[PDB]
Amino acid sequence: MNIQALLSEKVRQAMIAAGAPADCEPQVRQSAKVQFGDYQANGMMAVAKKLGMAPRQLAEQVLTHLDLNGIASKVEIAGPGFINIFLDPAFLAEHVQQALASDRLGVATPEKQTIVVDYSAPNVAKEMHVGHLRSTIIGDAAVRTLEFLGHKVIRANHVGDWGTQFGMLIAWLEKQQQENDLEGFYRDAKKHYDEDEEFAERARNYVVKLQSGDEYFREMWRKLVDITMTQNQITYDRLNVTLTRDDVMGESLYNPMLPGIVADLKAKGLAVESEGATVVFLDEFKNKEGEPMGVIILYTTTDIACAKYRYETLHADRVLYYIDSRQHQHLMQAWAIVRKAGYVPESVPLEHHMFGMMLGKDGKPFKTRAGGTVKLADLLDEALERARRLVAEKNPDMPADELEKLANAVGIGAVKYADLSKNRTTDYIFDWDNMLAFEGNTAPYMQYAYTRVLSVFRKAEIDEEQLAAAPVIIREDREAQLAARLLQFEETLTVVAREGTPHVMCAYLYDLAGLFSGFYEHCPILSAENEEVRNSRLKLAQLTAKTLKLGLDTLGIETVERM
Amino acid sequence: MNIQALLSEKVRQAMIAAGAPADCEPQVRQSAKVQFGDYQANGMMAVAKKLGMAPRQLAEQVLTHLDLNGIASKVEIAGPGFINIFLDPAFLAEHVQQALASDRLGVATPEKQTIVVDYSAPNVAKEMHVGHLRSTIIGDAAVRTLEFLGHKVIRANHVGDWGTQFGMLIAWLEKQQQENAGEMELADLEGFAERARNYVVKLQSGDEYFREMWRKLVDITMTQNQITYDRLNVTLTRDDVMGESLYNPMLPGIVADLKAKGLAVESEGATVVFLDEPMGVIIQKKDGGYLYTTTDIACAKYRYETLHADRVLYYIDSRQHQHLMQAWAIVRKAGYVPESVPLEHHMFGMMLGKDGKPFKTRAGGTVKLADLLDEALERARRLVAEKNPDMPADELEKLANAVGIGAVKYADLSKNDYIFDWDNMLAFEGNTAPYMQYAYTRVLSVFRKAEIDEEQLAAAPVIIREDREAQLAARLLQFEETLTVVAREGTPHVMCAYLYDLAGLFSGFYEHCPILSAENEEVRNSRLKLAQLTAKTLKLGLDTLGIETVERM
RNA sequence: GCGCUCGUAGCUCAAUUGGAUAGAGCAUCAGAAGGUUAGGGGUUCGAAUCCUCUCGAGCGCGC
RNA sequence: GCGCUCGUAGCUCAAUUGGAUAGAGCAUUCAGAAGGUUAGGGGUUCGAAUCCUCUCGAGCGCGC
Repeated sequence: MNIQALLSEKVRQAMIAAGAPADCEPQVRQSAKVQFGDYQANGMMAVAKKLGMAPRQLAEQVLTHLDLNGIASKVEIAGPGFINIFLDPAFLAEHVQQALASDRLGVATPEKQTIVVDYSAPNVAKEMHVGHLRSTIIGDAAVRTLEFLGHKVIRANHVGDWGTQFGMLIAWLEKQQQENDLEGFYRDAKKHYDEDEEFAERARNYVVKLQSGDEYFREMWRKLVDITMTQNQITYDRLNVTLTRDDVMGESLYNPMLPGIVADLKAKGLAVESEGATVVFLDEFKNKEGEPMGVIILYTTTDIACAKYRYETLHADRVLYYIDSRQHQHLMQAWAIVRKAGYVPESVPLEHHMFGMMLGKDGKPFKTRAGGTVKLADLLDEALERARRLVAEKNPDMPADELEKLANAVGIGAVKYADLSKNRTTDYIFDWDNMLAFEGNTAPYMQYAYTRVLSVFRKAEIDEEQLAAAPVIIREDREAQLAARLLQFEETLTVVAREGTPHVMCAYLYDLAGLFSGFYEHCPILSAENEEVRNSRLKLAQLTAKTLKLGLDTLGIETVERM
Repeated sequence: MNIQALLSEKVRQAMIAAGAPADCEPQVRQSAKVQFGDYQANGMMAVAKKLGMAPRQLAEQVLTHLDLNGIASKVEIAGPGFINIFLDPAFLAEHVQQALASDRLGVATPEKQTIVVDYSAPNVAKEMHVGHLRSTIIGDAAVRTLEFLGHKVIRANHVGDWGTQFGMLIAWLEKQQQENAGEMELADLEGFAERARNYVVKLQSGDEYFREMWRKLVDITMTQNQITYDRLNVTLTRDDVMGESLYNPMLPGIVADLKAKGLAVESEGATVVFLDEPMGVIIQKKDGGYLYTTTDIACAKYRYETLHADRVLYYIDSRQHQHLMQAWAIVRKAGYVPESVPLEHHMFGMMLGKDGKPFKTRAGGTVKLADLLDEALERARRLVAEKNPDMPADELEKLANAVGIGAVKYADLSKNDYIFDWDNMLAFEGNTAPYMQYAYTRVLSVFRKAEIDEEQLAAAPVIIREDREAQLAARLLQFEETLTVVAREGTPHVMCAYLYDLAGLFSGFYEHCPILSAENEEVRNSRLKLAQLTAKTLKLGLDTLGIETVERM
């Protein structure tokens, strides 16, 4: 149920009937304060200028043809001409009911698109670092959200499985095999190819045979790759990320394309051998002219083939990119090249969602106390430990068999539900005291809140198959608030899918919880004057439980049934 | 079924028919080779010397009266005079059959008693170092084994909750300026005078509030230790904590009544008892400084006196063997704890890495037990997600937990100084927890695919006609003997070796002696029944060790 | 030197993309307090949001 | 200086506590083979890795 889009039309299909142009835009948002009802129409003022009249007069000129009967119970004008809509109880207590009768809670299925999500993107022959945790989590949240809506999501893991370093890598592997897993690999082999070593010409030659390709050096490649991706699939499985091995499309598939991509870029008149390198000129920035590359004898030419392959072979209607902030240039530049070359059209967006670096409670890069890179596994280990200590001092002397299970949900959930709360792209603070707490917008609070709600719909007799025969009658203004927000689940979902931002979902869920936690300490679902309301508020509570569950599911957050 | 004890009496009260005296020992053990039958009787020789005559005449001089028909089917003599008993393929089948009918697999419940087990024993204000892992695992294994036998086991966690160290401790907890009152994050000891010091003169007496501030950082330590126990799957609780604090107000009268018996004498400046093994035994320094021995002695008394002990097992370090037998000689030459209640001391050395170097980190620090369990879990994850990758996530933490921590336990449970090596423990080859865990898996498989319902499988014969069947069936029944040795000697390593031997016997019995659809129904169910007992035996056996058992791998 | 992303309560984060009196959670003396949205100027009915400067933080291409 | 625990196949560990030809697992995918003066001498007895004694070497406890 997308009430916004509903009122969006009935106001648009109005307005016109009060003198308005075709390209018309009502601005139907959710009211800030509760003074302004459940929804606002802001589109007046802006329109009330292109015709040069008066906003507070164009206002009720629309209400004359605006018939929100059976929908709203109170429509009034306020301020410089806002149209405030106070939803009618009987309208809410009809879609609150419709959501219950559906396994998708009334959420409608959009036009079945085909989207490609680019997330995680770890490196080869290196233990996965914590600087990739953000990309992996948010990307998976996007995928889950899109998948629930019904689209066809192609998970894309752009693994750095190619580069110069493989000469330094494979040679070490070839040598490290003469003694007998990856922990001091990339680190030790680096100590050779600089100071000090003699047969690095062995390594610098070992790479030039990989581009040519013969199974021997091809095995030493895949062998080195498959081990890294096996270590990482473990990390994913621990992290509850939906990624898989057959979701890997790294810097290998987008490599034999490099010739006939700049050649075709030259065979279309767009490249000049400036400075000594193939370059392609664009025009939308500074006081002279900037310039990307392609060759010289790069991290911009690969993405072009990438963004092309998504469209031409994978039939991507849309393609999301969850990548570090320090890559916005290299993408936008290399994407503007695809916009003025016609590889991928216009109906196919190339979205880029960004984020900064991991920092601690001190503005410095997130590192260990030794002063170095933090392994993601080592982070998850402490997450589970700190969670155990958390659950212990509140629920001690309890079956260990169901503590690790609960500590898993709390700890691993907190690690995820911490990027799913921030939307910035200018670095971020990692603080255990913020994420692992029963207070605030934290996963444990949501997880506890969900158990709380669920308990109410448990201690009562009223079985499952006759409860939904007694209807919902909303008579009080806290039930109306709750029921409204409950129905705004589709809106939030559509915003997440559109903007690629899961923080909205979490903000909603946090906001959704607070309503219940206020609807509870005032409106006794427990026991009231009659059965008519007892069952009604149960269903009203029953919905949020299903809603909180489904919401947390789209984020990839475990939900324990009991705390 | 303790077949050993059976033949041990069926021979002693049969060696009597040879003039052999009362104080007699038939000394019958399990055979060394399969060609020496299932059991040997060794007690001939020494008795033949005792009464002058020749052994291999005294040998069959006994067989004349030895009536073992039914119980045996082939008693013969070899060597200098060994009586070699070969069990009868009907005596075994009868007991293999009845072992199934019990939930204890026939293991008789012995003379019910009250045993106290002293294990683990960590310190407060300190994250549990790895040096206490050995004591914890083995001790718990003993507790589980004894408890299965029906005894009343008292878990005793001798926590170092007392000492001079609480000076720098409490006078640093009062330095709680992070936030308000409360503590969760440890690492206090490595963190940090006359500003303190006098704090301990307040507490050591009968303090009012410093003891209230003492009964909390002990609580905060033993709270995280319970987490580690929970992770390790150890039956220890907080209720089982009986630290040095208990054995401290007892120290006056103990050193006092040790004077009102004429055993201790003031020497050098101290208070010293003399023993027969000489330097004296200091039980109070010149400064009134009590020792470990002074706490070790009050401890042994409290066990018998208030706890009604019949036996007290001490699973602690080997570095304290001197400081323990001495105090245990003082309890026995002063009439505190009697003679019928043993004070056993099971021991183990320091913990080393695969190079004889004391078990340190990669930087040379003392490994924290929590960090060890984390690595065990991780290396288990890699181990499992390789045999069968692309497999879920739940059945990957469920396994890696069992495989990981089980390997950690089933590695101290097979030794008695030692070397920790991930290569030796986390492998499906050899006497390791994974192999045992996978061995249990494969056994249950042959019991799974079958069509015969368990409830009707009961009323079915167990005919035994082949030597491999007899080999297995005999070994199965020897479950009680193994338990009896573990409970007695306090060594869980025997239970492992048996379990490892048993698992290997089934494997040989498997790909050799068909169960999966054979010549006739009379055989199929019989071997399925043989396969059912070993499954239960391996399960029940691994349970006494404290080893998790998954159902599929 | 050019160029990217930014600057919001003491801290960690919001603000439905230009809407009404900038909101939550810790912290500080259930409600309370906490703000010239780094700062000036400008664009219009209306700005934390957009345009131009200054200062400042983080990171990419530069001789 | 006295005293404690020990020394087994190239590594990690067994040997029913005084019993028969000292046994497995790694190492040199399943089968097989090979691997030893039980640190070493002496002694106790029908019989010793086990017990007694000295020597050598490892670890750790109170010395002085």
